[PDB]
Amino acid sequence: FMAQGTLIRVTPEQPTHAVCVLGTLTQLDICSSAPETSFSINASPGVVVDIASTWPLDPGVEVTLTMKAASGSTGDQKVQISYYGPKTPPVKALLYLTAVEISLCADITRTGKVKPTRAVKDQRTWTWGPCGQGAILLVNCDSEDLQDMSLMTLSTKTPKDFFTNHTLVLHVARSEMDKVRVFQASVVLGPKWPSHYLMVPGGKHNMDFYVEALAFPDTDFPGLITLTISLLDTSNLELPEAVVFQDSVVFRVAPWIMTPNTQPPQEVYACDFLKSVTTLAMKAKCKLTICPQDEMEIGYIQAPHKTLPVVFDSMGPDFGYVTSGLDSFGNLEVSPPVTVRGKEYPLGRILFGDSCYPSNDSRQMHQALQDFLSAQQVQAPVKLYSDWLSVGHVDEFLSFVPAPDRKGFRLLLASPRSCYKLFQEQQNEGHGEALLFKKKQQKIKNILSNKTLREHNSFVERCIDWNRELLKRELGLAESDIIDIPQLFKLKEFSKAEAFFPNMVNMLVLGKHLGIPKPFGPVINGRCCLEEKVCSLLEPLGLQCTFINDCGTNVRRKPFSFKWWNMVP
Ligand SMILES: N[C@H](C(=O)N1CCCC1)C1CCN(c2nccc3c(-c4ncc(Cl)cc4Cl)cccc23)CC1
Ligand SMILES: [Ca+2]
Repeated sequence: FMAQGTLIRVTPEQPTHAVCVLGTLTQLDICSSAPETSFSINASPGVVVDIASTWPLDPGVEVTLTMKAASGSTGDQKVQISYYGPKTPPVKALLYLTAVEISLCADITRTGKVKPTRAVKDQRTWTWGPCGQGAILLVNCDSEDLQDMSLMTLSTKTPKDFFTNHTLVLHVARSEMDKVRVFQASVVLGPKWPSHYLMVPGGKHNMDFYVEALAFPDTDFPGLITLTISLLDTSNLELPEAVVFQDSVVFRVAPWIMTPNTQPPQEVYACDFLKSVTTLAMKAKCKLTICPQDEMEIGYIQAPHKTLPVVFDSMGPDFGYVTSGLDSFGNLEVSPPVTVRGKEYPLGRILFGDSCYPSNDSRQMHQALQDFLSAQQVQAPVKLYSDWLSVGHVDEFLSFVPAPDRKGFRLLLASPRSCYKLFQEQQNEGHGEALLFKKKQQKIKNILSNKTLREHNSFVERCIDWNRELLKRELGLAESDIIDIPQLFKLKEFSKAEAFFPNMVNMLVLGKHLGIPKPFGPVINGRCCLEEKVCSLLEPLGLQCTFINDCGTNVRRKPFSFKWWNMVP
């Protein structure tokens, strides 16, 4: 609550006239310029004097002043210092104080409700987590347009004639200058004005500022912006302006957060089988639009006062937009809230594809995408191995669905051996002539006999196995949280993998209703074994399995109730 101020050096010769800012301790320099033994001090009834009624001239006397109420006029409040001694008659040092109030209120407590600066301890350092301090900013991503902006106010109670000899200046550091825009009740601090002179009148006067952030956190911007108020002494026309008081709030720009398959959906977008999508969406109770691809992704940015969705593209609604094969949002899945060896990741962890080691022929996601994901912190990315895939996307062999038990979810992984065992269970029963089914059909007896297909699917198993162990470690996962979806592959151009039949992990999870790509499996006794196997896997967790066909569609899911600012990266 109690902030630190300047030192006021009084002298027995002339009197001293200082200003003191309500909420700041002020130190008094009695020992300098004093003559010669002991000293008393008596002040005006609105000046609190802590010493640490008679005291000596030892230089170890911390004389500290604080003001009790803002002033009516200049030198409203007086302070007098005695410098008596044993044989010396008391010598007076005068000090005339002028109380003022200068407070920056802004939402530093992250409760939605703007609070004054003297309400935190360290107003100048932004800290994560609950019990933390630091106001939030939303990026622009594009009256009532104040809604997507932060509130910052200045409340000042000063004498009538105060700003004749003082002035207030609002200012932002030049390095943060191009990343913020501050409006007055009109742009004051901007991307080319690092400081602006407030015209404030005497007396009591609250004036309001609106702050938007102009860019997201990144390797050239850790995400902090501090706006600072400075009180300037422009009295003595000869000498320059002397600062007498500075105070500031620190904003952190809200990062972009991504949503996992396990968040409740809100809207489905799409621009034939669109009937079967509308049907799934009807059953899941969720909105759906049509405009007459997965090169975008719909996240959200969140501050106490306003949450809104934002779309990133590598026009549509979603009130906000921002703009090799591995560089696609198909190569970005987001885990559910998890805790690994005690560390909580309550907004998930972002999984993206990559090679295992860099070579000539190895691909990687562009370094500036990886660095931007990482720069948001809140969802500590996790590099995976997917370069073995023709396309390269993580979405090609993993997905998450909601479960009512264990950790509340399951990780689906594609599994060639899961499919082989099913086909072998089928052939062992005399169904090797069951034809599977991008056209040439094959009976399962041929497919299991294909020794080459066996090697591809063994190697592919080793790839997905490698990633399995990665997910286990980086997501603190127990096998009991993993469900292997039978799925075949084939190695095509440049010995990269391709989904043998429709990639069933690449599914639409709309709450508990799954739209799964129809594999066109071998029909055994009027029931496709592959569908039957996947229902058998997912229905115990109470998912509703529906098999479709095959631009695509996207999904906007409800943001986490957990507020990113309470995590501690
Ligand atoms: N200064 C700008 C800013 O903050 N603005 C612009 C005006 C509004 C606010 C930054 C925006 C973010 N921007 C990006 N940096 C990395 C990646 C990006 C991706 C992406 N593309 C593909 C994948 Cl798979 C993953 C990702 Cl995140 C999409 C879209 C933008 C991106 C860096 C410049
Ligand atoms: Ca994805």
